[PDB]
Amino acid sequence: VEVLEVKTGVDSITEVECFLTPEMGDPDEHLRGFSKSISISDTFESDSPNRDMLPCYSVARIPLPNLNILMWEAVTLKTEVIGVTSLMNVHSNGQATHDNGAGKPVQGTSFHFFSVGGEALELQGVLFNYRTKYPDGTIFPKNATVQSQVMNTEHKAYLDKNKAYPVECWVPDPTRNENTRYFGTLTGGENVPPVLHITNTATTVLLDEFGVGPLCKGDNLYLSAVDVCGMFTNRSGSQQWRGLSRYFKVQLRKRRVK
Amino acid sequence: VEVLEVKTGVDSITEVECFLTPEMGDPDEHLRGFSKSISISDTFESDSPNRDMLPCYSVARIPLPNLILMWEAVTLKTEVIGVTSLMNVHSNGQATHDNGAGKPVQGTSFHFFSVGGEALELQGVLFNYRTKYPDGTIFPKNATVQSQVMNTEHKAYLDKNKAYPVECWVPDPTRNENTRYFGTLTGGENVPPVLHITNTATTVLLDEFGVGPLCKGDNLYLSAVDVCGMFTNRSGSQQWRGLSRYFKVQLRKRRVK
Amino acid sequence: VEVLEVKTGVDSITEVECFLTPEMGDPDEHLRGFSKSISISDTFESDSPNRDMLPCYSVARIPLPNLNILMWEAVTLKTEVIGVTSLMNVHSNGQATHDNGAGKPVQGTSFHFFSVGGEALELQGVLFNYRTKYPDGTIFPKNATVQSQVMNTEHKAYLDKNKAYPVECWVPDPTRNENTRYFGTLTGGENVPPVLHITNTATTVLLDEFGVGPLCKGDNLYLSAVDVCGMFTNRSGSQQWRGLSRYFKVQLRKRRVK
Amino acid sequence: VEVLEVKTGVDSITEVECFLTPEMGDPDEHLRGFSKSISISDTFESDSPNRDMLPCYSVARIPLPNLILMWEAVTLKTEVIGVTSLMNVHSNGQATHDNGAGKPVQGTSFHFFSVGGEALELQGVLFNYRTKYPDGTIFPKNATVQSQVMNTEHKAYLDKNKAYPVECWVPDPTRNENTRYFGTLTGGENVPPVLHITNTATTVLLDEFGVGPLCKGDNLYLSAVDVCGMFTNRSGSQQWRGLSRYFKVQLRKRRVK
Amino acid sequence: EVLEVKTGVDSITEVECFLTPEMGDPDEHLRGFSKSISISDTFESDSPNRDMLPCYSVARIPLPNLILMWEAVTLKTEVIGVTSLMNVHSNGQATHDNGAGKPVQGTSFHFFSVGGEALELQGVLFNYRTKYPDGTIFPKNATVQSQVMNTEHKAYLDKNKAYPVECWVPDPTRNENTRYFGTLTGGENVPPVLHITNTATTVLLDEFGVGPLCKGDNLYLSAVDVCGMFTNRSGSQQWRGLSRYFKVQLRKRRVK
Ligand SMILES: CC(=O)N[C@H]1[C@H](O[C@@H]2[C@H](O[C@]3(C(=O)O)C[C@H](O)[C@@H](NC(C)=O)[C@H]([C@H](O)[C@H](O)CO)O3)[C@@H](O)[C@H](O[C@H]3[C@H](O)[C@@H](O)[C@H](O)O[C@@H]3CO)O[C@@H]2CO)O[C@H](CO)[C@H](O)[C@@H]1O[C@@H]1O[C@H](CO)[C@H](O)[C@H](O)[C@H]1O
Ligand SMILES: CC(=O)N[C@H]1[C@H](O[C@@H]2[C@H](O[C@]3(C(=O)O)C[C@H](O)[C@@H](NC(C)=O)[C@H]([C@H](O)[C@H](O)CO)O3)[C@@H](O)[C@H](O[C@H]3[C@H](O)[C@@H](O)[C@H](O)O[C@@H]3CO)O[C@@H]2CO)O[C@H](CO)[C@H](O)[C@@H]1O[C@@H]1O[C@H](CO)[C@H](O)[C@H](O)[C@H]1O
Ligand SMILES: CC(=O)N[C@H]1[C@H](O[C@@H]2[C@H](O[C@]3(C(=O)O)C[C@H](O)[C@@H](NC(C)=O)[C@H]([C@H](O)[C@H](O)CO)O3)[C@@H](O)[C@H](O)O[C@@H]2CO)O[C@H](CO)[C@H](O)[C@@H]1O[C@@H]1O[C@H](CO)[C@H](O)[C@H](O)[C@H]1O
Ligand SMILES: [K+]
Ligand SMILES: [K+]
Ligand SMILES: [K+]
Ligand SMILES: [K+]
Ligand SMILES: [K+]
Repeated sequence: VEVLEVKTGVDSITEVECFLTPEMGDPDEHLRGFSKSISISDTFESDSPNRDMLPCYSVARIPLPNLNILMWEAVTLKTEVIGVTSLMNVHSNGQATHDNGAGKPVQGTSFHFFSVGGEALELQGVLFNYRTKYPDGTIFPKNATVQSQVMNTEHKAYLDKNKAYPVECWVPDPTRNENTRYFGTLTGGENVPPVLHITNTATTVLLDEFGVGPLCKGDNLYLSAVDVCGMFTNRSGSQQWRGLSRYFKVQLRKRRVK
Repeated sequence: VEVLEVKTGVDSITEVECFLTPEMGDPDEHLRGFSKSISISDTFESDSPNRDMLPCYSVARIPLPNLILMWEAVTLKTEVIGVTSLMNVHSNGQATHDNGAGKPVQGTSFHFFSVGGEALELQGVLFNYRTKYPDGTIFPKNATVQSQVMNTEHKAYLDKNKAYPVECWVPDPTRNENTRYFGTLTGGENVPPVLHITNTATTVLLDEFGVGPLCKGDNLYLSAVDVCGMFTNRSGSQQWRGLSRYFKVQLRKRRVK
Repeated sequence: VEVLEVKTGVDSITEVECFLTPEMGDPDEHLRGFSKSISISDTFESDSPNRDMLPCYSVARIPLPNLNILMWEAVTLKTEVIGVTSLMNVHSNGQATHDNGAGKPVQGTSFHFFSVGGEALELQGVLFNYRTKYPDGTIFPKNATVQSQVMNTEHKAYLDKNKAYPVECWVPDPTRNENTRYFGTLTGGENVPPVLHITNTATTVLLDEFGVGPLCKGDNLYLSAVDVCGMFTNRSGSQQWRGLSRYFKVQLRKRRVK
Repeated sequence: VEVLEVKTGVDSITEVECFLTPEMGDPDEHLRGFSKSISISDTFESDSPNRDMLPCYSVARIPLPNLILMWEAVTLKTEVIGVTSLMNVHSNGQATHDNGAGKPVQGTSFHFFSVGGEALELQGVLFNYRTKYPDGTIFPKNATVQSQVMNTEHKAYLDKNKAYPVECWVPDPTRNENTRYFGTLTGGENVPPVLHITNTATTVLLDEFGVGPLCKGDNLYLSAVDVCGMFTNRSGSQQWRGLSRYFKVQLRKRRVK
Repeated sequence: EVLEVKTGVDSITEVECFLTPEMGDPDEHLRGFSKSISISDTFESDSPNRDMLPCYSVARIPLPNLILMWEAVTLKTEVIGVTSLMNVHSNGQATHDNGAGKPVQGTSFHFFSVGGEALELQGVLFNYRTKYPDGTIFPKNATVQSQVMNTEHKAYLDKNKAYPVECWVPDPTRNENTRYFGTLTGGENVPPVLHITNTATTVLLDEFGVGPLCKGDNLYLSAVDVCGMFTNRSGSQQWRGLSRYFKVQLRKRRVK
């Protein structure tokens, strides 16, 4: 692709607006947005998480107005986590901080991640423990070895399916993803406080150092997200991941290529 | 609205200055600014908070000089009023340890403010969809399990005080094009309040095209939540504590077609 | 006051340099810089703090070279807390963190505040608890009602006296103070660590958005400050506010007005 | 070297892309990326760590297209690879409390990376000069009590993998003119890892005169440490956990005399 | 009167060095550490031993002999040996059963200054009845006002292992010919956060474009880097400090 000039005129821009729901595990029909309570294996080698205990990456492929050579170029993004105030419910069967106290709020390990691309997000597999048995119905690094704990280049995949790719197994592949922009923060530790900002006044520019944004192959925009906000502690002490949805607004323009 | 030129001249600007009081629940005649002590339900399905235990969004609709021209909100100065009150650690609080001072207000906070030319638009999200919200509050109706992540049926306008519980509602990011909003949720039982005050900081309300909120019907809409944390009494029971918020907004007349 | 031009020439500038001592309560002749140990009332209605338990705002009214219409205009400020390293004394009958350990350092709730104006700082009263009986010798919000716990516009005052205005009752009135610049941070929580920066290389500009600094009425510059650094914990577990002095260096120039 | 002009033309730029794996100790065939469990000596003077308990600096020498012209390193993109693996809180860790999830990796971290046109230069500093460092490591020799603060005899090059323990060595600030290095030590047993990833951030490697590292013998030297914290097992024993680091470096041809 | 800067190959020079910490050095094996910290039985009987008190470090660096004066223009600085704080195996106190040792942490003071004369100090005492030990230089004739501000307590940082950190700060009412920077982070569990890089420069010029001017052709460097406290197995605690690197660039300036 030689990238040429931007088209102008009223017809030359379009806008995508949507939300991606979190996929935390959904252990029963009342617990959308939550994982199954977390249990711990008896040995390192016997690590064997249930499917409904593993948060996954979310993805949406959004069709754009048909063009044909012109391509849609993603230029700007507004994004935010939806429902941050729900985490103020400290009265719904949680564990009291101390005698007569309110319930403990959602807190601890979080991963907040989003990406915008002109093709599927490309993933690299990395395992905390290569002998972890990942459950049926997930897509996980295959033929794991001890090198998979640091870097095994065999573990390549595309984020091309929902409720499938566990967060703990996969990261954006920094050796690829030239046609995607991705942003993520892992904040680890059992007592980490959620710090969630909302505003409709902040815009991220998606242009690279040459002034070119993601170019949407086949007229599809790919949006991906994870928002594991922390863990909810129930009265018994058992803990569940809690996630929230993410809003995306992307502005695109037509770009000629050869 | 096609937005055209700004009017100039001595008559062409105006200023709104006010404060919004917090609405934390007010459980009795001595406890303005506090919620009821928080109690925990023994199951998810039996979650059933009392009205006076739920902080709500504050809102004021401010009439502007009668005026096609519209008032355009350009700048905002804002701050939380009474930050130093949180230094009262001698008033029936739980000692930090034997012979120690009382615990200050701390833990989960939500600080939020918006300025718009129409009512703030809200989207409902529920921690627990089976929570029974109390009479006298306006809350997401026909909740389902999807309401725990995103149910698009839950749309509302922040059009009334002491009504919209903070925990149920957020600004709808899919709308609000004629409002500017800003908020931070800081969660965790031991989070320290960090409250800055100064009269030297201004927030510009103009969008990327140089246009601020345009006030429909000559009304400016101001909204706020300032849940500062929880106060722990000697018994250990805990109450939300909130504070008032100052707003100063400058506006100018804008022609539209 | 229409503000007109700045005077130039060697005679046209002046400098104020000084320090404000903290007023933490001073419970006896050995405890300048400390409050009385803090006690807790059994009920809200019986809250009744002793004077020497209440830190107060510090203020100085500094006379300037006499002018008369010209007025001194405050243009820049350098400021810092004096004696930050004294908080490293962890050997002076404090409470040991653990068996054989050093003493707990000053920590917990802090308020750091300073203002420069051409008249007395204007205050608004806000009470944690409206039924608090404030002690003789202090100046506190009068005719308190339950609305005083959020905003009662009857509680207006000027910071016009030392050892008088308790920190916990009063804040700068944001509805006034047009001829003052003020800056403050409240950091609450029993374990918050003091973070105190010192340098002689930082300058704050005091000019407003029109290029005009505070104009000194009657040729007086008003400086105000609070630096409650935290609490010192004694071996017994009793706690006392600890404060430190604040340095001010202000540069001024002569300004004509009509 | 007098540095002269940059060569232009299609042939005049090149790109290096790779990853450096961490060297945390690798106590057995299943534990790449981990150290041996940490033990505490009975006395200060008997401090005597095993080799597989000591994380080491990673280094790669990368050959460049054979070229007086030299390759000049101009920009760097870098990130830690596999940050989300630290969400595994179910793999025989120590529960935070009764029925709770396992404690995540946390505590003391060192995140460090450098790009140079020759080996990173090191200075030795010891916590405890009487520490007996183990065979198979390269450590400061002829240690004295001054080695606890600054002993200028302890100079070395990062010229070998699994050799130079992190706790003994730092970049020598008195040298390294032809290298750019960046590091952060965050100490304390409960420190939370804060790991950012993005493909949109670039670090410029040019010094104040507009000159990047010049690659002697057509080799680029990359170095890294990413000790993320400690994993706590169910027994309470603790092991350092590290992750790999991505590097992408852009270079251009520079004439020198 | 400050006049023009000299140019030419001969007109610039560079100082590079390190200042070692002075934490107390309680014996011949414990350079970089203080004595274990003890707590007095009463407030009035506070009485620290010398080897328990960290002190300011200072170096006076001679410059090429030169009216012209050397003007300090830029500074690169960093703490040397940050990684040594990863030693969690050296008879420390275990965080929990079978755990590693607790790392250095808690109260820290990180401070550095560059000047054309000795750093000027002001004395402030936590407790005016503290008896400071022989061999230190401390505020004399202390009164209760010394707990907040007693202007009698002026000194120059003109000697090593002498001026205790807890007694003295840079005097903000003087030091016009010095640039100083410091951060106190207090609290028993504060985590050390130490950044290293060779890519960061601090400009030393004031608002008029003039850096410190070196009187008698001497450059004065000062530092404190109390990183926290090391906890031994017994629970006893000792300050731990590290050295600090300085690289200062200077140019010749004419004055009248
Ligand atoms: C609890 C214990 O015995 N620890 C010693 C350890 O023993 C090994 C296994 O324990 C763990 C552990 O808790 O340390 C189990 C963890 O799941 C492993 N974690 C990971 C991520 O792999 C760790 C890890 O492999 C090592 O710590 C790496 O150094 O080991 C223990 O369960 C196992 O017990 C066997 C038993 O030996 C066998 O005869 C019996 O039939 O079955 C049991 C269960 O399979 O034995 C393992 C050793 O083969 O071994 C290390 C030495 O490698 C230590 O001796 C460790 O004790 C700690 O040692 C530290 C210094 O290394 C320090 O002194 C701590 O204070 C000690 O607790
Ligand atoms: C446990 C004890 O006795 N502590 C007192 C100490 O004794 C010295 C040795 O103790 C340690 C310690 O304090 O834990 C051991 C550490 O590994 C050392 N750490 C380092 C980095 O060197 C520290 C350190 O050197 C000092 O704290 C420096 O101030 O010391 C102790 O093991 C040793 O025991 C000897 C014993 O004396 C001898 O009769 C017997 O034959 O053999 C034993 C094993 O060798 O003795 C050491 C003293 O020579 O000494 C210090 C001061 O010198 C204190 O007395 C310390 O008690 C603390 O004192 C503090 C004030 O100084 C404060 O009051 C605390 O409350 C006390 O616990
Ligand atoms: C232990 C005791 O009786 N405390 C009284 C106090 O008595 C003081 C002396 O106690 C101390 C202390 O509180 O621990 C000793 C300490 O080193 C001093 N520290 C400093 C830096 O000066 C403090 C300090 O002077 C005061 O707290 C200032 O208010 O005092 C004691 O050792 C001596 O025998 O007697 C002294 C009295 O002359 O007096 C206080 C009133 O001034 C209190 O009555 C205190 O009692 C405690 O008060 C706490 C809060 O007020 C708390 O509620 C405890 O329950 C209560 O025992
Ligand atoms: K690539
Ligand atoms: K929209
Ligand atoms: K006003
Ligand atoms: K050098
Ligand atoms: K001065």
